[PDB]
Amino acid sequence: DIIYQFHSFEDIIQLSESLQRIGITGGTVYHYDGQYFLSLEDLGSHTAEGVVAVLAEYGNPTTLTIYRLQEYGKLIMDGNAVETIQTHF
Repeated sequence: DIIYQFHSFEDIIQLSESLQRIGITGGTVYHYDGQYFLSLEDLGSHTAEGVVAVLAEYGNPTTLTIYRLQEYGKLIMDGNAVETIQTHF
């Protein structure tokens, strides 16, 4: 139920380090309306407040739906965002 918008894709790269730190190796990155969005489905051993709290350090909440993002946004990384990023950066 989690989707954050991000100022730049770099905030997602940076975020990725923290998410990987906390065992969250997934994530789905969308590009929509000139912004990047991350959607997380599995929070690992973590709560929503936990992961969101860290999400907020890197991005801002969005009122978007995953529907809006999946039918109208660009799918950059499906379900392996963090590991794809961490596996490069």
